[PDB]
Amino acid sequence: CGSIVPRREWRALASECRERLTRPVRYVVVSHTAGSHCDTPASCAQQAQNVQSYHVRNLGWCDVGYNFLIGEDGLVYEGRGWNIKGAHAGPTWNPISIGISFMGNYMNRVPPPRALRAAQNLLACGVALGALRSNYEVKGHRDVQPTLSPGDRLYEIIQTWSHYRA
Amino acid sequence: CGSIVPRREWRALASECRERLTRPVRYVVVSHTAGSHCDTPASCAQQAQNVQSYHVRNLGWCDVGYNFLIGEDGLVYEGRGWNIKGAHAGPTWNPISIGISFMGNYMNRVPPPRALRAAQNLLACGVALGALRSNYEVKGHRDVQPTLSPGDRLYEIIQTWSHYRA
Ligand SMILES: [Cl-]
Repeated sequence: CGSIVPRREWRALASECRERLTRPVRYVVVSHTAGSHCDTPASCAQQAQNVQSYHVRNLGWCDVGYNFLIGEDGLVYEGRGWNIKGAHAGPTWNPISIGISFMGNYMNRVPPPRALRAAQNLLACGVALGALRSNYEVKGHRDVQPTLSPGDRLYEIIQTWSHYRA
Repeated sequence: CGSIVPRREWRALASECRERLTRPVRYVVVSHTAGSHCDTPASCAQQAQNVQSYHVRNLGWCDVGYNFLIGEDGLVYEGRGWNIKGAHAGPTWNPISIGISFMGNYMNRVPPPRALRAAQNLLACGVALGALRSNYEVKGHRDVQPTLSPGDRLYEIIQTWSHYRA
């Protein structure tokens, strides 16, 4: 639908998450992982594994906190997906939003156009299959939480999206 | 609809092609390039460049022969696009079909799943866009010309596709 790398394909741990999103979801929060960057399918599968591993092993979460991840390889990586409440924007925003995270620190870098396309494609695919509302609003992670996520450069770009609302 | 690496991004020569297809197109013909494979955006852009180079510079065509190329990087590379007649299946099929080529040789190799997902998603976007019929039919290159394209491993795969008609 949006050429999503399925969890099994990036060697993900089984989720234990039970809490469900009330589709059709109104909000999208854009974060960065503030993790390593990756620009090949091989490297970006490993980074998704690395991110999930911190969340599950270290923070003791039911799964990677993000609904989806974006690599500089220009592929979307399935996280908790369309139906399961995320852990990415704190308790107010988690239950009423889909969290997508660009894999990297984008304070002093931009994602490549292909990473940006993958995210816009993902969200359309969201609306297409009825997971996101037609009129969904995109928010920066820093617009709902005290953080520099998604990074100054990435935040500047998402500000220009037709669906962005400060 | 969907994510596609635009011509400018893989540094395509300007097309000189003028003949248009009639929407909606009924047939998709799946080929392999029988060339080098690539599994990173950087290598797959270069490879799209190399295929265009052979077609334009050596064969004397107006553009890369295919409507779209599939990389093992999991990205779709824009060729002639949805509206412009290609040069991939000969004078009887070129006027009535969309030509998509997997970059590589699939005689012994199967394309990775992300290359296969990129291909199927592209076709759904063609239907979404009105470029392809809802009831479009998928052909192997070898079903419409005397060739080994799209290679035995890939051919075996596209025969499993819901829209595949020998
Ligand atoms: Cl938790």
